[PDB]
Amino acid sequence: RKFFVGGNWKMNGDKAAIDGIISFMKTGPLSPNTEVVVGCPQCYLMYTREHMPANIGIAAQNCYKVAKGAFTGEISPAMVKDCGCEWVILGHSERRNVFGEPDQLISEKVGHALEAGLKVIPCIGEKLEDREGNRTQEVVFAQMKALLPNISDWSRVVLAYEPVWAIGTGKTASPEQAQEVHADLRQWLRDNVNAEVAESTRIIYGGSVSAGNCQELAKKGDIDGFLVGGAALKPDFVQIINAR
Amino acid sequence: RKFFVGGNWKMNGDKAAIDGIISFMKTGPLSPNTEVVVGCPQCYLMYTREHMPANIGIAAQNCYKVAKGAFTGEISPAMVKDCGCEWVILGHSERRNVFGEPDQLISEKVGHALEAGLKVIPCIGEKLEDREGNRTQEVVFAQMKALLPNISDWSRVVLAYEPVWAIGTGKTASPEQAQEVHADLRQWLRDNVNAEVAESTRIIYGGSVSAGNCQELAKKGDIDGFLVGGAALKPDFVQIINAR
Repeated sequence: RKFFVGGNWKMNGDKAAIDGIISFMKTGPLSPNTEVVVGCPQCYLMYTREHMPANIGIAAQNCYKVAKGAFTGEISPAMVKDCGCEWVILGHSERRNVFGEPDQLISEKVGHALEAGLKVIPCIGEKLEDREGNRTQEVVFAQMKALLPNISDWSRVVLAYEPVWAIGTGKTASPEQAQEVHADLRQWLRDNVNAEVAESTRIIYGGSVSAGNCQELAKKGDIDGFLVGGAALKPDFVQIINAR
Repeated sequence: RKFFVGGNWKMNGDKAAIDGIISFMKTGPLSPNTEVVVGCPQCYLMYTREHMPANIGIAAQNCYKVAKGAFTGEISPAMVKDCGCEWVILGHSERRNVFGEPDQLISEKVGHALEAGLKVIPCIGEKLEDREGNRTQEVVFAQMKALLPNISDWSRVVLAYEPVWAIGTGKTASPEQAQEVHADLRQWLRDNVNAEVAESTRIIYGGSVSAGNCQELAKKGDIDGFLVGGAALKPDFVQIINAR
């Protein structure tokens, strides 16, 4: 499984700041064994694709579940493609929790993004109350079951596991905690799909990943990379890309 | 009050289709006495601004309430400005009723858009049940009251009244239904702000405006323009810009 690092810029950037990230990502040096994608704000898809080296993929941070229609403020997968970009991040914690997007909607978006030809990073993960209530596994398995009916091409999926309590808080999951879930998810793929899919699908970890803690997480046998927020905006992002 | 016509493309378009809209807007003829704005999908702000003649304003179809932050999938007024665009549509029915945005949030959005120096089209409007139940006025007055604390510059606001029942359904409001609401809203401005703001603030009508019906609507004393959805995607739009 090729190591995979996504940088989620969330609601951060302007042309000048994006030039800056591009500049330090160019210089790197970036490991050629890491597959790298950056998720830029909805309004910078085209710009970021034009300016970023073709070896780095570009992701929209959200999209809707049909190609066009009466959805003021939304963009479709066809539009992401038209902007020259190949990826979309879907069901991010911030969309599930700040903006109330339910599992059903996320599944439908993932379905439509795949139909449209995009590669998708579906996001899953339990809340603090789930973690403390020893229901982490049941919660993430349920999120996976909700996505299953719409995952129509596993070769174009990279699953991101992000404990809600770990996002933006500095409270990153320990390598042991993350490895445990990733292994559960990988067997979930064997039991619900097949072994080929389980053995080839990247499962990445996100939740306060830093240059300081990334090596110890990457070591773990079922952690295939990272989804990175705050650290993606700074030059340290290079070390995370190079965590192996 | 200068006649104002906005075209809301919603989730429609790609570069080629936007090229087509621009081509027919260039041909015109467009009245110098109509202030025209188009609202494009989030990912086309920079592209539309670059190719659409600059006598035409560009609006974002949505934005969030802070300049940057942990809000995957959102864009800020600072980004809209960076993309070369001056307008944003806020509180559109489709955001209220498909994506459940509450009045408080919309008001905070308007507040921040104005602070960051954008021009804003706040949308208000009653549901069929409100209209049948004889409570249109109470509904649109509450909506205005919700906005009021955050309207920090009336000179950069155009209010859009769009009966929810009239959007995309072809069920256009009669010139009388629309005028009655517009006259009430204007009186609301006199009572809650002042006479100068009441006389100078554009109040525009939206909800299935066509080339066929725009003249009768435009003829009304308190109807200062339109917010146009479906008809904005077709050359028909020119005749609506010229409705007065």
